[PDB]
Amino acid sequence: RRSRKLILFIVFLALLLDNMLLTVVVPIIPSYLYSNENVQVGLLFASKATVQLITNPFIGLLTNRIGYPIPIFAGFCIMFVSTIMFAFSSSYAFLLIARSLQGIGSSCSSVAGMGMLASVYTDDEERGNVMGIALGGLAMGVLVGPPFGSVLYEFVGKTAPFLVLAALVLLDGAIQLFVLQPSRVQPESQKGTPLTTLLKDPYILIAAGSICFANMGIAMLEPALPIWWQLGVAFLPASISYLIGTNIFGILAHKMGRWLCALLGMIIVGVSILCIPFAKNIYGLIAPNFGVGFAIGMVDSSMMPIMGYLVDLRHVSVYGSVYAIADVAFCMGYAIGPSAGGAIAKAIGFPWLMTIIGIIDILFAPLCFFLRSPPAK
Ligand SMILES: COc1cc2c(cc1OC)[C@@H]1CC(=O)[C@@H](CC(C)C)CN1CC2
Repeated sequence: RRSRKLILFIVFLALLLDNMLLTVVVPIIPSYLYSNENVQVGLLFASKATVQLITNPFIGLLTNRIGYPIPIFAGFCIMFVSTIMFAFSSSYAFLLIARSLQGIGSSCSSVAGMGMLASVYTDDEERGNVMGIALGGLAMGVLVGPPFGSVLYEFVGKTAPFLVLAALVLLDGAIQLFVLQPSRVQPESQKGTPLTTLLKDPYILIAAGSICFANMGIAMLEPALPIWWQLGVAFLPASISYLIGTNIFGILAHKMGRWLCALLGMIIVGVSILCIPFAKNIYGLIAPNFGVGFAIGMVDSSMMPIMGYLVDLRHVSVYGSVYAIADVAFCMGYAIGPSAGGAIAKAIGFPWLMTIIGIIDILFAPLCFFLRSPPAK
């Protein structure tokens, strides 16, 4: 009733449905907008990520205090509510409210799920493979969001995508209730490491910063696009590379040494974003997006297991707070990317900002090298 494969499949389907509900509202954004960079789409991107950043550490403490399954089930009882709220959203305020709920549900699911994955798969290699599979599920969600949403919303109606996603969610929630059975509390054995200590560390800082700055590029590029069939096939070149990269490096990273794969993933992000401006909409902006996605997938699949590795090598073997920190770093892009990046743009323009990002990415790339051999304690 607790085989590792089942929990891995849980986290897979969790991140898949979460990101599908995330990106399925894209064909529904203009239908609430019209009724450079955008401000309203910026707020739609912001609110959820900001609430996720607000709620990640508190979830990382809740899991250590009552267990993982109850957080995961709270996530899957929230997402089912946010989906219905979406399905019954007319104005802008209700849209933002539903997005923030969805954000709390996401934060919950992602943090507690990565924590359970690191807690079950105790060994390394297998944990690398497992994190790769989970991020591949996330990628599959990002891929299957836009086209599914577009086709349904354009075929039968605008409520149907949200309601079908609600049904899929409910099925996922039932599966999870069968596999995990959170009907009883279960606190972890050891007292978790104080978050202040985990944050004072250099190495977790370096890994989290690498994730954050490898995500910031594609986080600032998207909410400022020529859009808002160019809407459904908008985010295909990014996700079709994210998946192919993560579900290949998750299994072939430890053999090379993550430190090398992380450095290469940051370099590739940099060289892709730097070349973004040399493009047009249909012909140009595709291939650089593919490079960006492949590289950020490499970086994510290389840096997600390291977090648990660092904690096992230098702290008490608990996985909640550290993966909450990793998720905070990953999602900080979409909170300070649209608004602050939008202001930087409207001051200087996007053909300049992307270069700046590329510079900071190429500078932060060799800083991963200090993830070669962290001295234990
Ligand atoms: C509708 O809201 C949003 C829309 C989308 C996203 C973010 C938003 O909100 C958080 C994700 C975030 C990711 O994970 C990116 C993965 C890349 C690297 C392949 C891709 N974009 C796609 C669009």
